Amino acid sequence: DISTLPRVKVDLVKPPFVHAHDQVAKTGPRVVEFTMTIEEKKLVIDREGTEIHAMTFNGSVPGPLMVVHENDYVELRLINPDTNTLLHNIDFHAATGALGGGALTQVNPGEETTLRFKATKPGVFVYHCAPEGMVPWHVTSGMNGAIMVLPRDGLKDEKGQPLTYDKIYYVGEQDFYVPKDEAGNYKKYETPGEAYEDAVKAMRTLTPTHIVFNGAVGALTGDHALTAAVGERVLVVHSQANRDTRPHLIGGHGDYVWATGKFRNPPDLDQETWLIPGGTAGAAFYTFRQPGVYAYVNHNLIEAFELGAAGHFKVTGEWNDDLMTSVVKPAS
Amino acid sequence: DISTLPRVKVDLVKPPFVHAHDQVAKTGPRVVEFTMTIEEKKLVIDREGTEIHAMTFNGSVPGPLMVVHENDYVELRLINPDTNTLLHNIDFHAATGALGGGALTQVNPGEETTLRFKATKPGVFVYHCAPEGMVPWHVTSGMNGAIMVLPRDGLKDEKGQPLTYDKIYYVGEQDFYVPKDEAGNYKKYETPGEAYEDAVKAMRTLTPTHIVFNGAVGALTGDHALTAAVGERVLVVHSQANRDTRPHLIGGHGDYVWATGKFRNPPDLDQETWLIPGGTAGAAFYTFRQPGVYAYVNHNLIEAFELGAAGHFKVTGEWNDDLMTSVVKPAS
Amino acid sequence: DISTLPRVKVDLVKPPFVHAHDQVAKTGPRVVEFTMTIEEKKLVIDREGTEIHAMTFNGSVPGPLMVVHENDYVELRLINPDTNTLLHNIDFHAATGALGGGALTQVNPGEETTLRFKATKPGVFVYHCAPEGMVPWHVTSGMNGAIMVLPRDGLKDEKGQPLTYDKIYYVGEQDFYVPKDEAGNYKKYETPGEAYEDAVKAMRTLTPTHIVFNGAVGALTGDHALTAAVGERVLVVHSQANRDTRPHLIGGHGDYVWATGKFRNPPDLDQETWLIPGGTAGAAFYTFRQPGVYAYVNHNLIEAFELGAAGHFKVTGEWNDDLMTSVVKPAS
Ligand SMILES: O=N[O-]
Ligand SMILES: O=N[O-]
Ligand SMILES: O=N[O-]
Ligand SMILES: O=N[O-]
Ligand SMILES: O=N[O-]
Ligand SMILES: O=N[O-]
Ligand SMILES: O=N[O-]
Ligand SMILES: O=N[O-]
Ligand SMILES: O=N[O-]
Ligand SMILES: O=N[O-]
Ligand SMILES: O=N[O-]
Ligand SMILES: O=N[O-]
Ligand SMILES: O=N[O-]
Ligand SMILES: O=N[O-]
Ligand SMILES: O=N[O-]
Ligand SMILES: [Cu+2]
Ligand SMILES: [Cu+2]
Ligand SMILES: [Cu+2]
Ligand SMILES: [Cu+2]
Ligand SMILES: [Cu+2]
Ligand SMILES: [Cu+2]
Repeated sequence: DISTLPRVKVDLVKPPFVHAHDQVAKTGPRVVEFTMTIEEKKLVIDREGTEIHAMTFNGSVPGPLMVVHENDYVELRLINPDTNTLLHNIDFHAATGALGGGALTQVNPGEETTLRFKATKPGVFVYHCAPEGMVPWHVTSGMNGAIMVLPRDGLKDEKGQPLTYDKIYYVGEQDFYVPKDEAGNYKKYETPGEAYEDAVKAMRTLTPTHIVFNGAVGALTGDHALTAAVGERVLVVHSQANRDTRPHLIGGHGDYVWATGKFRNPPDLDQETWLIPGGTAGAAFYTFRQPGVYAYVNHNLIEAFELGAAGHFKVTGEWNDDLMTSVVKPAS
Repeated sequence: DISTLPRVKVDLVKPPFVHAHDQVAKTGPRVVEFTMTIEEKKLVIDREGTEIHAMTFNGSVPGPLMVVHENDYVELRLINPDTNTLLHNIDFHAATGALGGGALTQVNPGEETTLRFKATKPGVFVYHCAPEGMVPWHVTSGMNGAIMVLPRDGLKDEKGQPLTYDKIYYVGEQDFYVPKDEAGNYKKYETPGEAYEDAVKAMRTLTPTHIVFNGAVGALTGDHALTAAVGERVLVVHSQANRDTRPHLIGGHGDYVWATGKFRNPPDLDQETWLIPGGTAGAAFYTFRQPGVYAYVNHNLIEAFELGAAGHFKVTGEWNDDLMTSVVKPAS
Repeated sequence: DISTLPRVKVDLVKPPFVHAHDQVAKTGPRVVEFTMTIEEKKLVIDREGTEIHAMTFNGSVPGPLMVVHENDYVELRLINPDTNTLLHNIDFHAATGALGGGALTQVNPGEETTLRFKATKPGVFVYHCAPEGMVPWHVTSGMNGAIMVLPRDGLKDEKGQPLTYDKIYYVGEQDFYVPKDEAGNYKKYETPGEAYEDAVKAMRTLTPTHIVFNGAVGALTGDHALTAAVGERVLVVHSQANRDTRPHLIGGHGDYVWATGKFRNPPDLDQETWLIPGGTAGAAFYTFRQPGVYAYVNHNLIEAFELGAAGHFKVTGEWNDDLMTSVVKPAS
């Protein structure tokens, strides 16, 4: 009887950060309430000033990570304000039935809806918009995110001992297919609707023009680099709603990796690089052992360094010469 | 001594259906006899009426699923009637030696041959045509299928308890590379041979023009949708002979997945999406919990919704509001 | 205290062969010393005489396999002679910190450097050049290889019993992106530097013009085919520094496969085809059961047979009719 269950309202935060939560559940099952507002907005995605009409959950690409526990109920109030122009909905890969909620959440501009589903399977899962007949257009315009459903007793290693993370980040990787004129310059449009048929042609090439973390080339760099300290245990959740990716931490590893993101399976150990299939979220756990700059990339290095799929960690602490040292610095 | 073993003749059925078989073996090892006839035929693959010269085992794309048990012998009579124009053969990934039977099964039009091999490894495996110097052309013209080699005691879960399916379907996913003129219209040819050099150029782009389940855009929809009932246990065998795919059941999961299809390994649990590498067959087990329409797709959603890699299940039975419910229907 | 550890100098050999080593460690931890010389050289990559300016470790594509044990120290003297024109460095995916050694090994022509790192994780790992701002160009010009870090007690199967290989081969798979003029003919340049901007455009298509094993179309064929005998246990290490691949032994299997190459995980059994993500090394163990020619391919068969990703084994010994036999040879 759902009426006798506690409700808890969560306010979401912008990626790559994640809302506050407990790893090990401190309560019985709850109805966890979330609200998201759909925003269609102009987004500048590269250093050249290329602009697209992005379609977002809550103003960000990706949409925010939602965190619950196994056998909680998720109740999502989804709002499409009348400032938008398109019909939208939501499909949770975590949910069972009705096209993941897609059949039940069709909202025109000016409408809202509330969906509830039981989180029966633990893991990280993609969610994404999926309106009838324009599914890939919405998804590849940025309308996707992820939800993590923790087991009620937290994460476990391959022997079933606890794994406790100190920090968690969410990296959403996005393939864009910006239409091009005859010479190869990116086209500009006043509304999303204008772009529709050129978008379809661009997608059909199967060749993205940009592949980015957190909505833009260089988004997870500089002042916006992810941070950690030597000794910290970090969980990186990574999603790709449409296309395969292969994350790699340059200078590090994935100590424990759920590459297809489902926590009832044991993790793969000591990964250099792992494959997250399109339409999947994965998760990797690493303990930092050396300070400095690390690059986190899609290890198709063209996709990383030319198309944009690269971010940085900056890690503080003490250098360990046992692990690595320059014996003779570069010299004639 | 093979002469003292029982023989059993099996008549194959059209995909997505699968010939009758026992999961748990009710006999000792047998020689299982199959016959296939090669058909070169014109196939219409999309709603626009695009036509290719398909090369088929038994008239279908994919070829039919063959089902045996571990340590049976498979004896295949392969017929190439003199109405065809090309040399063909067969390579079973399930078999050991002679290029999977390819070296021993070269048949010109008007010839036949009988191959026998022992099924030593349990799993689902691709089979495909592979004639010297035109391997990808034959395969990507539809000349592939799969064979399932069940363990003699049926399938097991990750703890080794029995898994029994109530229904089984075979989804063959096919990448086509239809040649195009300068403007981008699909070309037409009178014979397969005419197309050869344009086919090679089309393949080399590595960009398929269509990606389809069961031989055509929309083949597993409408009257041809796959069916099940709430509570039923369904095994979907999925093959791709040439290119990677990432299946996903929209509104469902892969409860138990052998993504690379080999049953001595434990299955991955609770998958949202899984990667089947090109040249592989995989298998996914799901128990339906909600009625309605489900879409089964390649979750590169461009490949699904624009290029054709999407089918439907229609599931009958009772709606469970505990799992999912609309709390507030879409409204102003 | 590293000064009290034995040192051992290893001389590397050309791929596909691998330097001599012990599977089970016969000594305690050592400092293993290697030397590599960077060579920029003109390479002919196909039968048409297409030429590129390759960038190599030790003169080969791939660079040589290095073999150590878990918790050895690797000490690499890296030399960039003043006959080269570019700045180079090295990133080991096996190492921890400083961008895998990349931050510490930047050498202009005429410089050398010595790096030491501790091999803390067992597996096969990619190494590759990664200079600031031209990472994919160097990697996709051939500047990559792999290192294997054996567990001190050798390899184990999925039950933890020993697996001992009789032979080991290293297959490096390389994606090239040779620039093309308007009509589609490959361009030629006098220096590597000349090619830079055309290279970037070619890479951005994400479409390789060639995909080869060991540096050229047909390199592992004819007199250069890999060899084995029926009954032998063979380990094939396969790396791809930039793009996904899906190896398959035609006529065989991967009996034990570490597709993402990390030996603390149990192997997948009985694989037909397996996925090695870009930026990864994997390893497959097979025991030959039939003599003859086997083709080892990337099972995107366009990539294999049209673009070059195919090699051969030639296996000697006795034919086993129990496993496979022609019952009726091809006939009218
Ligand atoms: O500015 N909204 O697409
Ligand atoms: O747009 N909410 O009524
Ligand atoms: O679906 N492309 O990885
Ligand atoms: O194909 N996805 O990198
Ligand atoms: O679901 N992969 O851990
Ligand atoms: O009509 N046969 O290709
Ligand atoms: O074509 N059969 O003899
Ligand atoms: O081989 N293409 O997935
Ligand atoms: O690359 N296959 O979707
Ligand atoms: O072979 N994969 O279960
Ligand atoms: O000939 N050296 O690029
Ligand atoms: O190039 N070595 O000094
Ligand atoms: O990154 N391409 O497989
Ligand atoms: O996408 N690599 O075959
Ligand atoms: O790391 N894969 O065995
Ligand atoms: Cu939308
Ligand atoms: Cu989806
Ligand atoms: Cu054929
Ligand atoms: Cu094959
Ligand atoms: Cu270099
Ligand atoms: Cu790397």
